[PDB]
Amino acid sequence: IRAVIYARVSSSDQKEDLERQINYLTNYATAKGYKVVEVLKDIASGLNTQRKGLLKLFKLVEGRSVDVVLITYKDRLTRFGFEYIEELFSTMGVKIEVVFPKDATQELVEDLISIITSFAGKIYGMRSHKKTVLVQGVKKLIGE
Amino acid sequence: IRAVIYARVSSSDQKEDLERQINYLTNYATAKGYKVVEVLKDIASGLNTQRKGLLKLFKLVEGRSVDVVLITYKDRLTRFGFEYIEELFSTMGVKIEVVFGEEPKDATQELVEDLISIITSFAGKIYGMRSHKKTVLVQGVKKLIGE
Repeated sequence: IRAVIYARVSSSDQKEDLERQINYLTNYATAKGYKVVEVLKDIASGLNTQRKGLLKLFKLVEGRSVDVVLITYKDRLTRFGFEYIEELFSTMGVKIEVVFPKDATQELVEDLISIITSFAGKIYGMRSHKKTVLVQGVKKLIGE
Repeated sequence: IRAVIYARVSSSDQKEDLERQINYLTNYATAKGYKVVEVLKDIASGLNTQRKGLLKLFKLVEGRSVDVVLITYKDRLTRFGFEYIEELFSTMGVKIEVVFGEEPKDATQELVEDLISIITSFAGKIYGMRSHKKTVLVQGVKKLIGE
């Protein structure tokens, strides 16, 4: 069962934790009996739909080369719209195997802000005073 | 040539604005000369990936019946992950035609409603789906929005 490993970390500092993720899935697959075709990684947010590695994964899947995609948690593949990726892959007959995070809270808070900042711009103005009010307030509120 | 109309409104009260949507696109199409194969609608949030209409649209496109999808704004198809839907459709050789751009004007009420749900879900993920600190952040953000 030809497999493609997708691993992702948000920050550059977390570079060591990404290699551990690849390694978990690499040994996971070779114990399961999967031949690891390729290993695709990214040091970016789950929110970015234009990740270089993710778009290489899309092309790999579409090329009907691989049979299964391995990720540690759903969170790794994408923050939002997993179901759409699941649908794109399934039409190519590719299954997503989710091996399991209670760990990441800093990733959830950081992703929350970036959403609030973009939406605040859409609601009040990308260079408005009220946008700054909400984002400075929310940042202070999480501190508590 | 063969076209499918996708229209969406978040609330039941906005039922009049959904029919206006369908109409803009139905005529747009007859002017484009496109034959409108089907019209799919939904009274739900862009955040819901499991909309009955969206999933009927997915099956229609996958069946290679339709050639183009018409929407007024990207926003209508989905709040997040438009690029994934765009990719799913393109592999079936279906194009998404977005009639409008940076035109949203009333959209501020849908953006704030979606923003509250996002903060509520994330608060659960950060503090606990039934936690005290989750209630603290969501009650605070709601109060901060008023101002």
